[PDB]
Amino acid sequence: SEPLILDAPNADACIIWLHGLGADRTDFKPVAEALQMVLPSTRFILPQAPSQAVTVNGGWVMPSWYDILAFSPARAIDEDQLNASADQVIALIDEQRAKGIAAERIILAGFSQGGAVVLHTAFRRYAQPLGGVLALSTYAPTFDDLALDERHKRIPVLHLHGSQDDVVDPALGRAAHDALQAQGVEVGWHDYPMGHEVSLEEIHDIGAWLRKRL
Repeated sequence: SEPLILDAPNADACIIWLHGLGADRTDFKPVAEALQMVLPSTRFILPQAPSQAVTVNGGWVMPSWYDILAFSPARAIDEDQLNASADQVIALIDEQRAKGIAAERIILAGFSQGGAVVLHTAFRRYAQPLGGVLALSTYAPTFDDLALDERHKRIPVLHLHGSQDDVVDPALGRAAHDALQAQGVEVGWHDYPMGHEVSLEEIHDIGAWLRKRL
């Protein structure tokens, strides 16, 4: 399926938001529309993860950005599929730049599995530094090989997590934040008394963070 696209009048920025394991591209549409109120000239692109087999679940096929081989180590993933997903994101970024949107005004966002993809895209693969990353209830298994040059250190990041998350451990979420911090990246952290989900308070905080950068 193609990406859901929420255009904006005279769009001068773009947010590419990825859903989590097994979800649908429409999952974050209400979130995107809420944020468009905050950012009236920002376009939102919500891609759909392809349906593939997910080992850790019994091999069943469902929307997945990359195969997860075990519950532990979190690092046990199919990195080739992860890179294919990262390439799908890079293709969307390339398209927006070709349309005139500055790279500095393209921000990636992801919830859980989708968050691991955007963190990987921005900090391990895409050469041109982006305007920022939103990482919700997620983790970054490939940050074990994080090796930033000065230009990528300029990418701001906001990490969000439910302190009661029973799917992605808040500690794995903090570990991604800590790895970037250790490498000179400007990072923010906000947790909430909730589980593996999204809350309106969380969306208000994200809007304020974005308003400061767009």
